[PDB]
Amino acid sequence: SVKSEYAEAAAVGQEAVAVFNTMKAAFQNGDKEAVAQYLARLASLYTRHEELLNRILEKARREGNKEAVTLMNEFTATFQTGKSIFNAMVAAFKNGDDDSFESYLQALEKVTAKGETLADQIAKAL
Ligand SMILES: Oc1ccc2c(c1)OCO2
Repeated sequence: SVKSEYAEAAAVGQEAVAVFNTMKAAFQNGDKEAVAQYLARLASLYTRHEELLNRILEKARREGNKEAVTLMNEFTATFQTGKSIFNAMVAAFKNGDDDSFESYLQALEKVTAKGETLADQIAKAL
């Protein structure tokens, strides 16, 4: 069902949170080789999450689940903010700009946390 597909999408999201937190520790410790690998892994996870989310929104639309569509439109917009900040973080890493990396890292944490009440709201609406 779309609800089990959203639970699968939620788990992939949690996997990104887990990897993100081990990447943050690695960054703080200066282990740039680990950071590079974690950033690649996070890219894959975010790409996968985004794909699952679009499939869930499209299905909600085909099902005429207006409330779910509203919430998913808001959530996917927030997800794109996160993606843009993530890509800026990756660029800051490439450039060796640790001050920008620190900034972007904090911002991505705030975007992800704020989206969680909505994320929980979607689970109930599908
Ligand atoms: O990759 C993400 C970017 C922004 C988010 C998110 C995941 O869940 C809540 O908001």
